[PDB]
Amino acid sequence: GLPGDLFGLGIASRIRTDSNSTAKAATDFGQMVRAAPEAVFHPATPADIAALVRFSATSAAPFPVAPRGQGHSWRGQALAPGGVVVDMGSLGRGPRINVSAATGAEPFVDAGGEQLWVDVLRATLRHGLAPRVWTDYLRLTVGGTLSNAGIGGQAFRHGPQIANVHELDVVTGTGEMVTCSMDVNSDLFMAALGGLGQFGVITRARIRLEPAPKRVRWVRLAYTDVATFTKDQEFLISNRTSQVGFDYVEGQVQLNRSLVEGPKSTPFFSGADLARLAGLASRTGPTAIYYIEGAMYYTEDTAISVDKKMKALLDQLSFEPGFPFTKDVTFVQFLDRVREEERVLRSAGAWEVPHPWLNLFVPRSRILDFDDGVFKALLKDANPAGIILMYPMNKDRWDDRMTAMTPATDDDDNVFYAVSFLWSALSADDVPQLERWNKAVLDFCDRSGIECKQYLPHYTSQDGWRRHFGAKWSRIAELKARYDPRALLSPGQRIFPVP
Ligand SMILES: *Cc1cc2c(cc1C)nc1c(=O)[nH]c(=O)nc-1n2C[C@H](O)[C@H](O)[C@H](O)COP(=O)(O)OP(=O)(O)OC[C@H]1O[C@@H](n2cnc3c(N)ncnc32)[C@H](O)[C@@H]1O
Ligand SMILES: O=C(Nc1cc(Cl)cc(OC(F)(F)F)c1)Nc1ccccc1CCO
Repeated sequence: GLPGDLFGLGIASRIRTDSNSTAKAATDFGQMVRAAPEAVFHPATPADIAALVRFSATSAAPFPVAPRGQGHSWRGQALAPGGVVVDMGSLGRGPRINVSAATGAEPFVDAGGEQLWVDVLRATLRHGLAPRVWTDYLRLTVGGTLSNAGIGGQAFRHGPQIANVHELDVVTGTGEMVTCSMDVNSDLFMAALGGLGQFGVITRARIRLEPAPKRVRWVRLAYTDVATFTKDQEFLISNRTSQVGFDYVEGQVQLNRSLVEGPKSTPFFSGADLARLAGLASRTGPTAIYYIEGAMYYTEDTAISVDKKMKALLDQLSFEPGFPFTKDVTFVQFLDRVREEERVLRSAGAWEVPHPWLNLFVPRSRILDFDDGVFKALLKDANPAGIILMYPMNKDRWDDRMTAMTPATDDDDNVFYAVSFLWSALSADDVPQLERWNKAVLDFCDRSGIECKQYLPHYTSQDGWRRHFGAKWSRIAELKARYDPRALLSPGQRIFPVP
């Protein structure tokens, strides 16, 4: 398949063509798409990626090039059949994380694009520092999350991970190594952020830092009414200047059957907790439970002072009386909380299963209409494995000049919701039902005039991508022709056909 001259290059020592090597880059976390590449490239340095890209770009027979972080995508975005998958991890040979915390200067962290957020955290904490915004799962690459947005519970305050980047090193689709920021090569900087790897491979990111907390007072608050749940979530993300508030705000939608027929205990809830919650979800018939998940960061504060601060906050809210659930953990334990969920799922053989996940950004004015059609009609009697997340964010913390898409509204509403359908197929036979629900959610939004944006979008037609990028589409097409003229990069995204 690949050109013969590729195996004569200085970088050919980093090309792995064996069946066991290519099999490791043939599937992703979704476990639904199988597309083996011709080879896996294990670069020692970012200049090796530049050399591979340049060779393909100047070749008589250009081949697709796809970087692979942790393969934590589910629609074949990191797959390169007929081409080369770049195992980004190989760049992590030696020291790839540098913390700059010199007195009388703004602190930052330079991290390789291949570096895991868990490893960035470990390095910065040694200096009493940490990035401000986190994904829920830390075993994701810097380059992988920055090519999307990187959303989580702190984004309402500081914006997504793409709003917390000073600069990037990018290997373009021509093989050119470019350093970019708001002040130098700003077109590539804005394009790469949420750019789905279309304009180049991120090899370095300079990440914004803030003083690190030591501990976290972590709460889950139960609601039986979607209107009260959303008013409280919006209140929690709308008083950012007040000293009485959460550093992290998320939420969860638990369908009636998921509680009643669910596990005996979870890493957060005991047996007695789940028993009371099952009782609450069935007091006047079957209802879904909506949880607000809040986290309050602290450093040297005493246990009794934290109790008083949390009480002052909870005293403002309208959750079901007697239903606050509380944990007190280290900052690392809070940020790495999903690692414990993964451990439990892997023991049960419920982790390495298909994940036909769907992530939507829903306008706040339509959130109750969305709830009615999706949770109260479509899924009222459903019992999917996995979870459903729901929480609001602030548009004023997102830079709309970056590629990443958020919902557009006629009244410029600052609030939008992230609704994440993280349902798993315990058996590969459960996939068609989950995909039918995914399509039913999207069809419902279409019929109702609810103009959503998919987060981690996946379309197989240019009509889908033009609708997704909207006003930015023409600018995106222009930047693509400039930075990846041969459309070599991350073709698994399926945005651009090969010219
Ligand atoms: C599996 C998963 C994903 C996930 C999550 C929890 C789990 C269990 N929680 C998330 C969260 O709380 N917030 C959020 O914003 N995203 C969350 N995700 C999704 C995840 O961020 C993305 O899927 C992202 O792509 C990171 O994954 P990863 O490092 O594993 O990258 P990949 O799957 O291999 O590649 C995805 C696409 O990006 C391109 N890519 C990869 N690395 C680069 C670099 N360095 N530069 C440019 N493009 C890059 C791939 O080619 C592919 O198209
Ligand atoms: O995967 C996410 N969170 C998450 C949180 C928990 Cl407690 C468990 C979990 O399930 C599983 F199976 F253990 F991994 C996942 N989030 C996510 C995913 C994709 C895009 C955006 C997001 C941010 C939405 O908050």
